[PDB]
Amino acid sequence: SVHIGAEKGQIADTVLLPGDPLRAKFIAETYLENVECYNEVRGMYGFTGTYKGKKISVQGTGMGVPSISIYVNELIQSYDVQNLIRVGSCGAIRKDVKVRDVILAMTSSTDSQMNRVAFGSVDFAPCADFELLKNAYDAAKDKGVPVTVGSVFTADQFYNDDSQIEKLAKYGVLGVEMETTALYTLAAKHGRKALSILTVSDHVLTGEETTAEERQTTFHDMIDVALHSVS
Amino acid sequence: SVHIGAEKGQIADTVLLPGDPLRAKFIAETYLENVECYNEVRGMYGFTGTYKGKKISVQGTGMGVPSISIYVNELIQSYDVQNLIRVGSCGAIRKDVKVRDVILAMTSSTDSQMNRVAFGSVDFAPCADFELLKNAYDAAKDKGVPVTVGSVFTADQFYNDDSQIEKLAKYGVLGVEMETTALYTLAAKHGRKALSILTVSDHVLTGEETTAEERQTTFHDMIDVALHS
Amino acid sequence: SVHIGAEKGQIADTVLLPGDPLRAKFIAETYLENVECYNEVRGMYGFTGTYKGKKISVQGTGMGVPSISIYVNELIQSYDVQNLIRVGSCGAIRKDVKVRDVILAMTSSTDSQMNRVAFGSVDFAPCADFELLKNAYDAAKDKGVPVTVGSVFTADQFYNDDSQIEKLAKYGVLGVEMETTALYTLAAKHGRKALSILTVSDHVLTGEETTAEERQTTFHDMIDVALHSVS
Amino acid sequence: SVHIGAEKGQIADTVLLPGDPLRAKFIAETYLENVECYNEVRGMYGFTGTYKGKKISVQGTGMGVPSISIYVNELIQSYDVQNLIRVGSCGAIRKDVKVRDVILAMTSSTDSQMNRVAFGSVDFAPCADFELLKNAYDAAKDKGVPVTVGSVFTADQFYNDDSQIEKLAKYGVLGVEMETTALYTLAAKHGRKALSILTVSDHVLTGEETTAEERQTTFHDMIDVALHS
Amino acid sequence: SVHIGAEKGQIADTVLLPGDPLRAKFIAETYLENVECYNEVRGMYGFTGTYKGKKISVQGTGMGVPSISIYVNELIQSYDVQNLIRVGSCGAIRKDVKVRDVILAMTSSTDSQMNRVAFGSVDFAPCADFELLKNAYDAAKDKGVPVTVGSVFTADQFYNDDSQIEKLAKYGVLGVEMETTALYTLAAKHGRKALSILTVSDHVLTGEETTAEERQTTFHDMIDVALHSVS
Amino acid sequence: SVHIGAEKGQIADTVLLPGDPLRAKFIAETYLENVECYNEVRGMYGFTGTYKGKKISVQGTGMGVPSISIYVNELIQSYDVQNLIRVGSCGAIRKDVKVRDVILAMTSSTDSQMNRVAFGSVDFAPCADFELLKNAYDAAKDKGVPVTVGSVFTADQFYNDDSQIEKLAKYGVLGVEMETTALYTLAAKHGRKALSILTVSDHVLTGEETTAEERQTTFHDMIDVALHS
Ligand SMILES: Nc1nc(F)nc2c1ncn2[C@@H]1O[C@H](CO)[C@@H](O)[C@H]1O
Ligand SMILES: Nc1nc(F)nc2c1ncn2[C@@H]1O[C@H](CO)[C@@H](O)[C@H]1O
Ligand SMILES: Nc1nc(F)nc2c1ncn2[C@@H]1O[C@H](CO)[C@@H](O)[C@H]1O
Ligand SMILES: Nc1nc(F)nc2c1ncn2[C@@H]1O[C@H](CO)[C@@H](O)[C@H]1O
Ligand SMILES: Nc1nc(F)nc2c1ncn2[C@@H]1O[C@H](CO)[C@@H](O)[C@H]1O
Ligand SMILES: Nc1nc(F)nc2c1ncn2[C@@H]1O[C@H](CO)[C@@H](O)[C@H]1O
Repeated sequence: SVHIGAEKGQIADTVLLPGDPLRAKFIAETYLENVECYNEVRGMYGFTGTYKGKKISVQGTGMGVPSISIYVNELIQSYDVQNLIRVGSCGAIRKDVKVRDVILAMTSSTDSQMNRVAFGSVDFAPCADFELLKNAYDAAKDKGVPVTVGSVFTADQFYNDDSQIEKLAKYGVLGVEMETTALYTLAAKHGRKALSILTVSDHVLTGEETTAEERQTTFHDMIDVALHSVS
Repeated sequence: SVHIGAEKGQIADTVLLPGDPLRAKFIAETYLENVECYNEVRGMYGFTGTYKGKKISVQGTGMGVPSISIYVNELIQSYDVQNLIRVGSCGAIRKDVKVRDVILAMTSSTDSQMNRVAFGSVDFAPCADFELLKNAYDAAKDKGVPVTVGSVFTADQFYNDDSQIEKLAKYGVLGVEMETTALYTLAAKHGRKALSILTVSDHVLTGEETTAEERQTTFHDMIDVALHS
Repeated sequence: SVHIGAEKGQIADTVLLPGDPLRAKFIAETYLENVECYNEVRGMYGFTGTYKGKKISVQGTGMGVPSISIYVNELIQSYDVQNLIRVGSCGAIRKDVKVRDVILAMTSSTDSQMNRVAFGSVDFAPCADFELLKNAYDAAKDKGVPVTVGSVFTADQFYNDDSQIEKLAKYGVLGVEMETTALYTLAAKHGRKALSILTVSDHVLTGEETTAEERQTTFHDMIDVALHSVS
Repeated sequence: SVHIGAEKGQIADTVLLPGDPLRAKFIAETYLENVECYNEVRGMYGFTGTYKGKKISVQGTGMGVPSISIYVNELIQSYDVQNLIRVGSCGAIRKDVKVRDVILAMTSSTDSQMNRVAFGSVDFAPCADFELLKNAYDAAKDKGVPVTVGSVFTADQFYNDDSQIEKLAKYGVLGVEMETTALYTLAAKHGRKALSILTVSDHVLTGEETTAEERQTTFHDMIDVALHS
Repeated sequence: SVHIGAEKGQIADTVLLPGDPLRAKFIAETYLENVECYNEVRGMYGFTGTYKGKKISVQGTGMGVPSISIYVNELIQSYDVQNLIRVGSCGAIRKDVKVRDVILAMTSSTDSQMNRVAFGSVDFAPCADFELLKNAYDAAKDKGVPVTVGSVFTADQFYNDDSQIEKLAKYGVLGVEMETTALYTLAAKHGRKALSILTVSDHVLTGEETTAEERQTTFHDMIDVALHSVS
Repeated sequence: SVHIGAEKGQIADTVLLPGDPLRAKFIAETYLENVECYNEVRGMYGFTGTYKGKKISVQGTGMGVPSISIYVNELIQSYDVQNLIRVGSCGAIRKDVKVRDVILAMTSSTDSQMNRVAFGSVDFAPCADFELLKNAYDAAKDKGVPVTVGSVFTADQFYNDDSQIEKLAKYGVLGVEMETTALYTLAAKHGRKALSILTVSDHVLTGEETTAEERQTTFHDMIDVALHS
């Protein structure tokens, strides 16, 4: 394909999709065996290894709906990827989402226009694949990793002047990131399975920041949950 | 309250919400013990009885977003209802939705302006309360009731000359009905729990019908699942 | 049809369309002779009688644009109904609309999306059928029943957080209910005649409520006017 | 005011509003006595004369919503005009609108953003002042001038590559022109009375023309009706 | 055509398009030789003369997007006009646009719906023809006529209640008039060349008015620049 | 700042903004002397060096409006960057855009909601800083680098099932890419100067490719022009 430099076969059925190519590299080297770099196009790294003798690829997506839209589409159409699990971070916008919680996005809201372009007068609500979602839930509970399930917001603009997250906070929406809507929409469009697992980077509404050691513990929890979600 | 004739204490914490008031009476009379009809205003009946020791209210909502919104707001605001579970039907829009599958809605797309009216340039995806959803999932699996989880479309025009269900089918959307988005949006706004459980009434894009026997079977399943959410 | 349980012929040319099925029953029993219930589907009652030896049906519509849209469509497509007269109540939003006035809606505004779904960049303005409107006007004046003619608003949400009725009040709009737009739009679409006759339930903008005896006198006036509108 | 060169008292309570300033002079000179041209700014002429004892002003508005809006705002705000009656033409979009029918607009649909700019997610249906409308109806019937009442479409692009008049015809809409929604929306905002009276210039969807004799006849009818509203 | 009363040939390749028909007449009589009126339809005058022995027409457009849209379309489709240069005035909305500056509109913003009707979910940005724009720039600098290049706003409503020019002022937008968007969009649509040259009528945001003698000097500068823009 | 690891003073007044960070390193290493990589956060590299006595920073932005917006906001807000010039490629959508033509964007249309989110019912046309544009034009003409000036389309879906480039081609639009509107809108908001210079990567509506030799040639041209804006 155009944005991915793999050959036939270099990419597994199941892909983790972190935002940051350097987290992709870090995840591949830390949790996966017999690792290969199959893509260095644009510095957006893709690696394939094995976890408990199952093939698993890890492809950085970049930030924003357009970036992930390109890689999801090309992972699906050109490499027949079946399961797409995003593993990133979001900004918590409610007091009750706690800094160690691992979030499983059931659906996403958005101020992207990608779906108004498609459906016009329809509000399209992207849906996670429940099968994936459920395995991710049970893998969390099993170990007793704390976990929260609900909706997120897919922002188009990180530094938003007209930010309505204060309203979305009052409808139960959990946090803001910039990718989920695009993942779920394209996955669904193509008959593939998708889920987003998010850790809390900060609390947006009180400025309050997570420490580097909490972030590091929840990240581990996230990747680990993810790794037992398929089947 | 303006559309519900009940006093304090007549309405349960937990309320089932069929569209049809005669299905509400049906549910109340068949499955609940010690039943009182608490509302006859507009012939939109509501009943309260008990099921395994626990008060369960059953309330007709009528058809469409505006209608269910009036009832859900009043149930929430005037009667401090905590759990709101819609039990109804929907037109299957995909072949892999089979006539017997009980659907649980994670979320719902809509052509309703209700949320654009609230949010401007945000698409608000309404969300089911996951605990209720999991409980309903668990209860279906525990009995072996066939169950599919995913999304519906909450339509405003049952008869839609510019229907976009042909495209919504291509994005995974399971079926079409007329209330869910209202219920899920208003429940969350007021910090209450909501879930929609739905049986198939027809296959819309093959026009094809489900028999009265299939519907009776699937409607029972749907009640028995609900009663354990 | 699907939502109406009549046979061929049980429904007249002319239908009154009140919101409340129990007002449908009350109207049928009070003003009409030789009454039959032809529909009990969903508790949404339809009756047919005769008034001064002319056939007239009365079908509850339910509340909101979707509910009425279903019954209007099925009254038109499956029973070839020619005249559709809605007879309900609205909330008065201007001081100069008085509690005894019977309102004849010439057009309606709306925050329903039913017409943006249809026309997109077009603002569609539903229009009453003037012939009906005029007969309704002359039947009012004739008796000296007080009557006001103008536009209404068809709300989607009864308990609206973002309510703009304060602005619509400054453009001359008379009151808010939840059905007119849908009636006029579908009627027009199918080449049928439509009109909405409304009584004032309350004044929305000062909380001020009508008494049960005023409501009862204007309701009579409304139905009576309606009953002499066709031809 | 910025676009009208008149002093206090030169402009009537009642003002006719043709699109074309040469039709304004035509109306003023043919039907009114004791006529003064009160405005020549931008060659958009306005005249005042008398008809049966009563001052009648006649003012060109130009073409389009933006144009008529400037004039109508200024007539209202600077000159306390009470009655504003547009007299013009429109393209018939339906077969049952005949070339001789004088149209009175109850309301108007539009592709103009003017009202969405004011109201967000509301469709504002502009409304005619019913008294003026009834008076014009009565005057047409009293003489036997053929008259049709219903809705028009106020377009922004006379030449519209994405024209939706084919669909608006299916919803009853009688004809297409370019001002009415502006007039009806601004009149009501400021608590004044407005009405549009319109003759047919062509049948747009059969392309077909009306003869110069038909138009002259229908234009006279239209004036004589107006002069009694 | 319908709104223009010329014959074959009466209109030149290049047209000046002022808002005011009486400015069209004034421009024709003051700067052009061997003048003919070729259109008096609607009092919207069109004249053709010669400037330094080149043919040039001057056609009043009227005010607002619809008015100019009609004449541009008919100048293009029925008279094969190649270059369309608008020569009007705008309201300056930033302090740094000065009362003698001649503005060359590179692009326009708008609250007209003409382009949302066409493209829907697309924001269409009309573009000036650079060739014209560049000649107009060089003709200004050459003489040392002071000149500013940027974007304008094409208002639909002169007396706007919900006016957002305070926001457009913060994005660098220079001034407001009511025609440019329509000109550039139709010109572009048909493969023709277009540019808008504007003088400052007032400063909108401080009420501050230009004097009748400044207006008269910049108007001269505008027409003169325009007259050396083609080729 | 959150996405750029630079200290005070490491970033130039003037910053080139290719989409691809490996093209950023390429630009920095080939054309600049005395080069330091000031950022490796997210592997979105930024370099600073000198070109004819003058600091020039080169910064990867990634793909899409959201991505370039983060970088441009931070470059502006945290590093007081004055000149922001995007150097990249775009799919030619018209036949009269030839493979060698260097495009300068006057403006950009978009399907991005970013500006509707800011402005409601206004279409905001983002504008290039004309001085930068003229300077780039002049530098292209001074060398005889083929140059076309006009508009692009800033897309959000590279793969767009409901693509409207077939219509945008008919209105003059030269090519399609994914950043420009963000850059031009954010630069102007904060009173800084911006310009987009773009080479052709393919002809989208004839599907047809440009050879690796053509792209290398046009990419060099594009850099050499930029370096004199
Ligand atoms: N508070 C936050 N707000 C937004 F809009 N995005 C956040 C936030 N925290 C983390 N992210 C994730 O990190 C990247 C942006 O830095 C994006 O890739 C995004 O997914
Ligand atoms: N095929 C169907 N399409 C739509 F739009 N709604 C359906 C369908 N089947 C059942 N329903 C549900 O029943 C009521 C409609 O009679 C509505 O309340 C709706 O919820
Ligand atoms: N103040 C009011 N506001 C709204 F939105 N609707 C009103 C009001 N008063 C009466 N109605 C009519 O009564 C029913 C809703 O109770 C609906 O059927 C509606 O037609
Ligand atoms: N067929 C027609 N279509 C449209 F859109 N407008 C029409 C038509 N006929 C007459 N008009 C009226 O006359 C002027 C247009 O020349 C406009 O002012 C308009 O009001
Ligand atoms: N301040 C201003 N605001 C707006 F909206 N338009 C202005 C302004 N100044 C001059 N114009 C130009 O003059 C005419 C309107 O009087 C229109 O033709 C328009 O082009
Ligand atoms: N044909 C093309 N279509 C679109 F939408 N974008 C294009 C194209 N060619 C190059 N680009 C630019 O390169 C990146 C996409 O790989 C994006 O950053 C984009 O700017």
